[PDB]
Amino acid sequence: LVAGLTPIEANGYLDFFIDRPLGMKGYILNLTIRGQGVVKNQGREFVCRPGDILLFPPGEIHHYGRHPEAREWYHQWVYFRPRAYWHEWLNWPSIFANTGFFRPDEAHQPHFSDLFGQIINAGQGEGRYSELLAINLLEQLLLRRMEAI
Amino acid sequence: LVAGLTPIEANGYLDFFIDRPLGMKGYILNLTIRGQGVVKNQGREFVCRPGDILLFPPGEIHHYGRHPEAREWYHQWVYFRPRAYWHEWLNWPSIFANTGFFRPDEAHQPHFSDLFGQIINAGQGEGRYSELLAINLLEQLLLRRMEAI
Repeated sequence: LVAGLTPIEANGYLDFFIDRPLGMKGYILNLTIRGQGVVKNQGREFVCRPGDILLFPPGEIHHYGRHPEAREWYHQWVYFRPRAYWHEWLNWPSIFANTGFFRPDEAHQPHFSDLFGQIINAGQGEGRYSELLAINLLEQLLLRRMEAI
Repeated sequence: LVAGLTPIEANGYLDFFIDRPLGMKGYILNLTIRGQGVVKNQGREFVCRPGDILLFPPGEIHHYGRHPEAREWYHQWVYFRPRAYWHEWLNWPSIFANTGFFRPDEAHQPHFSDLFGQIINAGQGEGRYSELLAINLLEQLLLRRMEAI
């Protein structure tokens, strides 16, 4: 767990498109908080809105940025190599290829972007056991997803 | 994780002393919430106060009840067989024999009896994956203990 938040601003610093066509060895959950995002894949084009958590399993093409009509795309991301049991709570409904999708119900959403947010901090924390809490919260989050669906 | 809360009331229903002189195969964290408790062991006698979380490792003699001058001793308890890594966050300062001891600082206490409480509910919940959240929260709790000391 190394996690963080990326503030894409139109015409700003990191306003480039991340483009990892052959993926990574680790899972990446992506949660839009501000602006719209545009996850692209083989000619297709989804479009995230805030409150959306997308799953990018090992090997998935990573290609997304700010959707051309959006003024930005702030989003927290968490990169991780999953715990043993975790595997089961990682079969998520795709949109195209095996890029997972979530989008809580009005009531569940705040706590999810809130529980997700808690992960980022933990993981980016100058602390002793803080790497584990991130892992632990990353755990709690997924569990939460189940009890939801 | 099977957990619960036990409301000892003077002269009431369960106002008897639990007496397992040869312990159990599982760990038991004990958190006083109301009244005073009296953990006894080989002629000795500690005395818990609310906010106290005590550890009872496998094999520990379990013998405690309502301290004779207290009107009750409400306390949540959580019985569990620890996860692999967990082992490390379970060396706790004793009082007598290897009965662990905690007692947060004013600020940490509420969230701990609050995070502990969350475990009880989860575990006693009529739910799908709720047994795991209890386990997950039991995890978070211990981690919390570390970042504290």
